[PDB]
Amino acid sequence: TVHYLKDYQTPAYHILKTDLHFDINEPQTVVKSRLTVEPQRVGEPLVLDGSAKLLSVKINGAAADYVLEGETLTIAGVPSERFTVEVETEILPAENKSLMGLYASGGNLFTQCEPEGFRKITFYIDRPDVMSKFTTTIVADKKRYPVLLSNGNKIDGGEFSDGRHWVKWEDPFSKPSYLFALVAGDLAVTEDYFTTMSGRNVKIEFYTTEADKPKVGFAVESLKNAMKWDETRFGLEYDLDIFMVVAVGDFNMGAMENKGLNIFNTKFVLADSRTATDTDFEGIESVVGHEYFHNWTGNRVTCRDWFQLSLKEGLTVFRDQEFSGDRASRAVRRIENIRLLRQHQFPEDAGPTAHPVRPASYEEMNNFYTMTVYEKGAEVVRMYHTLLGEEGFQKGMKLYFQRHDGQAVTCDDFRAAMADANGINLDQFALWYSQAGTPVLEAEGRLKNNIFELTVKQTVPPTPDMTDKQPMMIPVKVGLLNRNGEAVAFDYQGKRATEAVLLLTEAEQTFLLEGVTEAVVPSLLRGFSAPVHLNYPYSDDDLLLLLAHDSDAFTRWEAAQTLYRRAVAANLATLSDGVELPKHEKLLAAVEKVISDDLLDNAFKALLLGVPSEAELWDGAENIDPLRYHQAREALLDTLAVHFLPKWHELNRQAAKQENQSYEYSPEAAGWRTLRNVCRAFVLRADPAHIETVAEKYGEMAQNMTHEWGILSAVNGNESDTRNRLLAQFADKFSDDALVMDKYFALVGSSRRSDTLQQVRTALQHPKFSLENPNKARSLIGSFSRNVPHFHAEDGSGYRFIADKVIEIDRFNPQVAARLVQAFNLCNKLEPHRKNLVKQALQRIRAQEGLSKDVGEIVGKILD
Ligand SMILES: [Zn+2]
Repeated sequence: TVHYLKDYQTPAYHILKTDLHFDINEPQTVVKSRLTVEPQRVGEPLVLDGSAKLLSVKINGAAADYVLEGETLTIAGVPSERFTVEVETEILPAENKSLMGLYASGGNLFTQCEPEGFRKITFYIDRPDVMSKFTTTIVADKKRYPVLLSNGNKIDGGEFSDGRHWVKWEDPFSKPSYLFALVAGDLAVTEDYFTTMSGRNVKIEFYTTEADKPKVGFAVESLKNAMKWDETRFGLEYDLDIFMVVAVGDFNMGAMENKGLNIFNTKFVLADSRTATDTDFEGIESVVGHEYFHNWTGNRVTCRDWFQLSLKEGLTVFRDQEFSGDRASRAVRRIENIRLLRQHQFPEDAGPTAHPVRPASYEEMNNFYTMTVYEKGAEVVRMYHTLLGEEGFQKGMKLYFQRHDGQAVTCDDFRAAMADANGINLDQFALWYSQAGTPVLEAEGRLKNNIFELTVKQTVPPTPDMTDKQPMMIPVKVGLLNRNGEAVAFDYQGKRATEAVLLLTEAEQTFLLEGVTEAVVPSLLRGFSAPVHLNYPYSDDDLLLLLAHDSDAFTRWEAAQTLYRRAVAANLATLSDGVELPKHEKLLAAVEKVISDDLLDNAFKALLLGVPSEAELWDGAENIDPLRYHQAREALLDTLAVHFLPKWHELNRQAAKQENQSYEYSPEAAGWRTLRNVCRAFVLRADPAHIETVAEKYGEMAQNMTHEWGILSAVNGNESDTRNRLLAQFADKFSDDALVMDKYFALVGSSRRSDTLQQVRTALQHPKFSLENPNKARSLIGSFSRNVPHFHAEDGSGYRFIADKVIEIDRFNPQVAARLVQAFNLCNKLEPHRKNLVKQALQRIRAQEGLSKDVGEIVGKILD
């Protein structure tokens, strides 16, 4: 079974009111629904999705005539006018290892419903264009489950004489079933509040374990920031007087925006400086913001169908990005998002699972919570902002809400709202949603006369879903530098400025930048104005100039990225020839300039000193030997490490001074620590023996987790026994903190040491490891699958190990398994020896009886 966007049809039935009663016992939970159903197409059979154990079904208080086959319950004889359906289901939440539906975690109960987990609770029209008003009653043992939560306002509750108690929750906003949530547990609460701009207090409650409560303060501060920001930046106010956040350690996603009752992975909720890195704090601030931003972009306006996922995800990611950039370090953060997209989304678009931002089909919708839908989705939203500017973007947002508040709509609708509010034609912009693959821009420039003439071609490769790719609407932001690197003004079109957005809409166009009175090197795709590959013929000196003198963060960073890539290309050549490594004189000059430049933002400096990953390096290659790319990248890194050894120590010391013993999170102190950790990595590459000095002063240096993490990352590939000793000590020190234990397993899995496979196999049996925990599985096994020299070992050991775990995990958590199996996505592009072994691994996975639809869809994309 495949679902096709072209087959969309409005539902035959609407659900007006959904009344739910939960009776929680050991081990069984019994769910009783009362659905108020309104016929849209009278006389059609009523079709309900559901997979929980079915105990009874009634239409109007009388047992229904029905058939249940697979996960579809059908009632043929339904009234022609409003009627009720009552379903009784029974759940065993402690047996739910999929972490979808109602499930146990740490002795408490939690739900995850998006996209299709609610049908695992009760039989329902489980699709997002069906919106209903939910009221939830919950009965449970008071001592075991003192905390009983669902969406909305708590309107009643009481006690029973037998030790049980109940609550009743009313969510007055119509919602799709994927936004339902329930929590039952023995949990601690942290209370705070926000007062909206119209003067309404909103009580804030974060629920955690009793032990995790001291780590929740930063998330609370982040939420309040997010709430104020949505008001100041978007004019958006919260709509209830209560907002709850519940942390859970067993969770497949990062977090979930269920109305007024968000449920979060602990990793995006808990921090203190002793146990969490600066990046962890940054993540909490983004995701806390993200989920709150969904209250409007996803909840108040939702998705007509799951093909439209990016309507809420692309828009909400853009929102969280803008929130984080407005907080601090806009340019550095933009670069980080760009780097992420290029390192993870670009390979997706170049591979067998590539898809449009709005897919035309899917077998399993869990497989589409993807870098493309989220991050490329955000780049697509950002292009509206680039084309329209802030005021125009905000006009679009206002009309979007005016038109669609209370509706389940499509990407077309958001486009139309942006188009209409600004009096502009964005018909061609629709191809950003329907065409997969990364566009390639072929660029050439000429200064003839006083005119700089930039010619630009575009194509987009076929992808497995679609061969035909038409020209797209691509904004190219540009500037021009003279031979001393300063800004050169130009005319276009009628305006005299130092920067312009060139709107490419045709297969090929020439842009005339007129009135140019000096020799120029152009700066192109400024701010990463469109998510594309751009090829302009730059010389090494052109790149050095851009890197030294350009006013744009992205274009400066891109020039360094290009220099590193050419260096690695030059290493690949000499290593293939069996000759000495290249000298890299110009690159080393450029890097010296960066190390020694004190006008550079610390965190921006750190990015400029980062070398593109192996996947970036083999982008566009065939017959890839991943170990040859690894060796070449490693060589470059070691050359940089050794060449500038005493200068890495010096930068390290300069950063230490400037951090000034300010160990708590702040974006300012974080910038210096980021730089410090880059220097640490280089130092330990050049002088592995420095590990014993580090070990001797470890306590002294371990002033927060950013430092411990940065030290341990720096020494992680070191073949000294001291590296194993430091890891063991870390595990012992933080044995009681599950989120720090995640870091430990990530270090185990990610190590470039020769013995990583056997240490990973030992780690499977560590008392703190749990295969059934998504954070643990990803930390250990996920990191191994990404560990280039080990995953792609020539003997196939890495492929067999990962396939073994995809098989084993898929027996309880298809979502974790389907993500993990994508480590094999490079298959077709590998050299023949490895390719053969990968295809064997995937065939073996395919041969498993009972293989999930999730993993089967991916394997089929890679294999067939
Ligand atoms: Zn989201």
